[PDB]
Amino acid sequence: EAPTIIDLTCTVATCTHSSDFGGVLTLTYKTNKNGDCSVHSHSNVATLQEATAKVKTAGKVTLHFSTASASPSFVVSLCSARATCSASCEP
Repeated sequence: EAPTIIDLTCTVATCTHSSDFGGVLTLTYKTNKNGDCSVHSHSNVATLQEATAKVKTAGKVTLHFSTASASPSFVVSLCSARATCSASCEP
């Protein structure tokens, strides 16, 4: 069974709105165990690089994304948990 993800929160560390993955985000959470989680975002505004993350009990996952918006906000799932990622980017 998948890790149970609690207190999922997102922080966008750096954001450049470009054609490459100019975005880096950190998901913080609590979990019961190490395991694999799918990560998803269904957004007209950002695209995740990753499909899956190796969740650890240390409680942080780093993901990358691309956006054509200077003000992206997008919901990311980690296993069953969902959190909003939001940022003001730069060109």
